[PDB]
Amino acid sequence: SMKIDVVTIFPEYLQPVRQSLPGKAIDAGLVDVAVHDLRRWTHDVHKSVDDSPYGGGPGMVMKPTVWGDALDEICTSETLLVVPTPAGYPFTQETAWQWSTEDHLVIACGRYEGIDQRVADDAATRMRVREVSIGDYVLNGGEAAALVIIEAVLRLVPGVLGSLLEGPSYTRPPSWRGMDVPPVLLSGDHAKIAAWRAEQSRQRTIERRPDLLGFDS
Amino acid sequence: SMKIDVVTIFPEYLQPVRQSLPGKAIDAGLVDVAVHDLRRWTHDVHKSVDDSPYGGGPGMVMKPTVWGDALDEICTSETLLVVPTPAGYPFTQETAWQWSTEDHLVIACGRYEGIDQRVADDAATRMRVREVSIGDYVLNGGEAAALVIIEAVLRLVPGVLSLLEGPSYTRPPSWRGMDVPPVLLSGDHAKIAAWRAEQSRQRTIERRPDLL
Ligand SMILES: Nc1cc(-c2cccs2)n[nH]1
Ligand SMILES: Nc1cc(-c2cccs2)n[nH]1
Repeated sequence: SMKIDVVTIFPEYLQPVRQSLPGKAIDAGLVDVAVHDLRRWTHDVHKSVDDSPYGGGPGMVMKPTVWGDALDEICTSETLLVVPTPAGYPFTQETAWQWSTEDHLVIACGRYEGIDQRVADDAATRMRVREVSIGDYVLNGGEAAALVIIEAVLRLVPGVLGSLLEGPSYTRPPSWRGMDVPPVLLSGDHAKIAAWRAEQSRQRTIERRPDLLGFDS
Repeated sequence: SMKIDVVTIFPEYLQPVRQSLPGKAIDAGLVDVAVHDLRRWTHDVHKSVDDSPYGGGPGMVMKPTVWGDALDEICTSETLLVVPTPAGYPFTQETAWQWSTEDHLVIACGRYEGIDQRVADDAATRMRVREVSIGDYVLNGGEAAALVIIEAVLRLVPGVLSLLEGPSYTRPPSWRGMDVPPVLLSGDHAKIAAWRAEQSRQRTIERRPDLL
């Protein structure tokens, strides 16, 4: 059993976690996902979670005080605190395997132009903290990244069932709009099919992801 | 104006991003995001969307006859067909910028084992098709990837939504024994810029040496 807490100023945005694979994991009791409104830990009437940056620059920064109070309540020393950010360490399949073994993930979703760095620095004095990027593009907030991380991790947890690129796949009918399934796939020859598939995999990889094979671009 | 159509067997997945669109943008007709249940285009009483893979193996492959009908109805010659797949070309910020000026994106969400490759191959004879990955990890389905692509693209459309950035700070100046770096309070803005550049350099070396 795993616990995932998500902290966000847009809790309704995390509703998709109830769909598809994460939803099935929740229904099967293999994970408990709880979503928390960060504004619950404010004390002013405006419920302000952001302020202008020290040193200048555009936009706003999330205040450390509100985050600190929230994480104080939700986290323990055993918690793995996950903070999505474009400036993070890369989240990869290896990360997903690693986090699939964790008892408690807390995902802190940032908005505006980022979270005051002292939040992560303070948390690291009590627990493990991982600032991570899910890809080289910029989101509007950490919530979509949270959904990506949760799905990539949960599909690996024991009980939710259990390199190179996969090549093309096909199913019935064997001919469609004048396009035929590769004959080898219809031949029933396991060795020849395995060989064709291995080849298609390496060919797609050099075209789409040459970096995976140690080439430029 | 941009139109985005998403096709999925989990249409409820995309409802929060639809609701997040500012009313002013919709009213001005700058953006429209529509979601379609793939099962609308199934042929049988069981509403089948997938079938066993040719050549054997685990899992299921999504049916070309169903996807073919759905894309026939939804796409036009002007469409950029986006197909999230773990085996895709990398989706990056450059991609997001390119797609932000498109008139019509259609995103086909499928299971990770794939859509029959003839769907993309056939579509590519009539429109532009882009098979893309959003990172080096595997999801079970394309819906989360669709959410990421929609967000990254629409925040670059006006009025809708190198080195790493270094740390940011705001009030209070001291918190839990940690002070904001005094240089940021110095009023020496050339020095602040130099300090930030060094912070960015160090952070990039530590977290993303690949970028250097
Ligand atoms: N990889 C990545 C993370 C993010 C964000 C996290 C929080 C706000 S934006 N964008 N792209
Ligand atoms: N980067 C990436 C894409 C995916 C998908 C899985 C299923 C459809 S798209 N996983 N990882």
